[PDB]
Amino acid sequence: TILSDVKALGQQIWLDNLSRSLVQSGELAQMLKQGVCGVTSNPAIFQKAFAGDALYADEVAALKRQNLSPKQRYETMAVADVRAACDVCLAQHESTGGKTGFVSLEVSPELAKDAQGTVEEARRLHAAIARKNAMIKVPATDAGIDALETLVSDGISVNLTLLFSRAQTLKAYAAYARGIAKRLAAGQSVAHIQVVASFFISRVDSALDATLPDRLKGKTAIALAKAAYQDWEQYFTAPEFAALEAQGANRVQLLWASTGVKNPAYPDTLYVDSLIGVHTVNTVPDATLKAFIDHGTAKATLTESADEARARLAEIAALGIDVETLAARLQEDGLKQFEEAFEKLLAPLV
Amino acid sequence: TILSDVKALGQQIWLDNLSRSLVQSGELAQMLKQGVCGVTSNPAIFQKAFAGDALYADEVAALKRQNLSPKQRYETMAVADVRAACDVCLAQHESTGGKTGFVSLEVSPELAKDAQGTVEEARRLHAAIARKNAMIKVPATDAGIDALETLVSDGISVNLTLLFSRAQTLKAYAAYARGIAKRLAAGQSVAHIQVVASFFISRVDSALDATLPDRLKGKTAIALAKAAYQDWEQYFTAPEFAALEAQGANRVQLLWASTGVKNPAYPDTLYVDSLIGVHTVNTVPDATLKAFIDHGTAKATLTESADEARARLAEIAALGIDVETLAARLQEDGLKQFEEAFEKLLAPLV
Ligand code: NA
Repeated sequence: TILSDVKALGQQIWLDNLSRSLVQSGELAQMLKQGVCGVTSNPAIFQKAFAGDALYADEVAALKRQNLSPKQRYETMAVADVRAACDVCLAQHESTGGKTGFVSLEVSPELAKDAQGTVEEARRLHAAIARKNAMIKVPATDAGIDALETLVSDGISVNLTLLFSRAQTLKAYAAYARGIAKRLAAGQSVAHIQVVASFFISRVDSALDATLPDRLKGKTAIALAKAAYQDWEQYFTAPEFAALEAQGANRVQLLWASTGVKNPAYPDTLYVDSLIGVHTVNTVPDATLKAFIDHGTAKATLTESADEARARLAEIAALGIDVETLAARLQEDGLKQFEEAFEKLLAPLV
Repeated sequence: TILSDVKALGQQIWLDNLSRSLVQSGELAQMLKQGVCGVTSNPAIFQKAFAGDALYADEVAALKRQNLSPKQRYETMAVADVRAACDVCLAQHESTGGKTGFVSLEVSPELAKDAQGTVEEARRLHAAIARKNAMIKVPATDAGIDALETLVSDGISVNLTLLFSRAQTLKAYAAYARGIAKRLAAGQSVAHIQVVASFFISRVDSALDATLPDRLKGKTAIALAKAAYQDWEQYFTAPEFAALEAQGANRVQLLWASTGVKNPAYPDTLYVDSLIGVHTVNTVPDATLKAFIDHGTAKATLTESADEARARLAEIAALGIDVETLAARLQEDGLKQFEEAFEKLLAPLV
């Protein structure tokens, strides 16, 4: 029931995992009935699935007999899994006018600084999946925000990932709005275009907690998220976006990612309990989902005590910690980590 | 393009007329391609259509051979017209995710002080029309506001008419919110429930201008509308509504009606030019639509000089003119005019 209580506060909970058995077994479908509202993947999720899930072995053996690149073998397998998960989520998606029930597939991390290559791959994967409720996942580098505007103008739903920066998030909103405005100028639909901005949580605390004083440990990532949500409210309520929304456009939604707790000193539901607010998403790994169902709390926390969050961020700046510099480092490290997972994903498909 | 320019400022323009020939000739469909976004009717509009449009005679003759009351004969014909206009407007409605392309049919004016009778008739007409983009039009008397809550809780979109009063409009918002809260408590959908608040313009100036000083002639109706829009922003951004919006509820939206200019000294586009703002509708008679397309101005005027609207209303009150008393009188006169029109419509259907 708690997932329903969180929907009543305006937040969707998505599952931050995907595998062939999760879908085929009916587990994912049961999750949609319990209140899960979507699925996210990334190269690490697929690396783990392909290595651990017995249902891939027959396809791998068959694909190794064809003149296909390792990447092509991976894509064949992953596109099938995403199409199958989309089909499980389609009734939910259609029941809300296309607002929920999405599955995300990320483009190759090799493309992260290549806008045109990102666009081409995203268009190809979008056409290969051929489902209305698939999102293409793109890292929010500067090239990614370039590609976002193009993809939105092409009518493709996007999950912008590896956001750690309030400034880079806001730049993504502007690129979104440019794409929507283009579509309205060309007489094209916008009501079915959905974008989420995946803003990473635990990695900020993992980076800073050792250096912070006791009173600030475990607070920065949440405070940064609360400030990002304030930025979101300001941007999307202002007159230019209000006019687009009145015509049928949807706002980008913040999506809290990296919400599994890594520090055992903190409650395992800390990063779900603390970030609940209106027109947001939280994507959770399976163990965190279980923990939240078991002993999480559904309260409107994201907009609570926002002044105290801003005070903490000022205190962090005064300690000489520049969260925008930190964000650039975390994004570059996350891209390296996804590229390493993608290479590890491809090696057994040779 | 002007209608398109107004859309870009967040306002839809509807046609304040309906007739069988308007639909069957293809005129309505061609208006939609110009940028018209919906249709409103009322008993006076229907009385004029039935008296003037040659396309009704054959259905009148056939229905006179059936065992039906005059009112049932009228309803059969009006429901057919509304269904046909809803079908013309449906692609537009769907294109925006359900935010545009509405057609309104008003209940009998004899029911205006009878909440339960209004509910029963609105339910019956809603079921007979059987279109997702139909609105049932109900006068905003106290009984109509009672009925509004019930109809909203029944999932029925409502155009609440004959509003001349800021206080009565706020009462309507509160009734809407109670109905939405009922839906959400029952697990029912809210995203499809659309309500507009038809706030009359020209009749206020027609009532007051002869006795106002030169400096206030032709200013009251616009000032009321601007202040009403400020009230709307306050009500729908307050925490109580925000908690319903979080779960998919639409705001009510203001709809400017009686926007044809009746005084020849004023510009014929005065009440369209002056009232353009985000997340509103303006329903215009055909001659005013033509004038607006030809020589209107698309500028965000509704939220311009809001403090001057506040000053003008204070000056009007201090002349001893009570605009709330005026509104009640205008509502009662408007009901009487509609009753006379409806009685005249039914007499030839015996
Ligand atoms: Na205001």
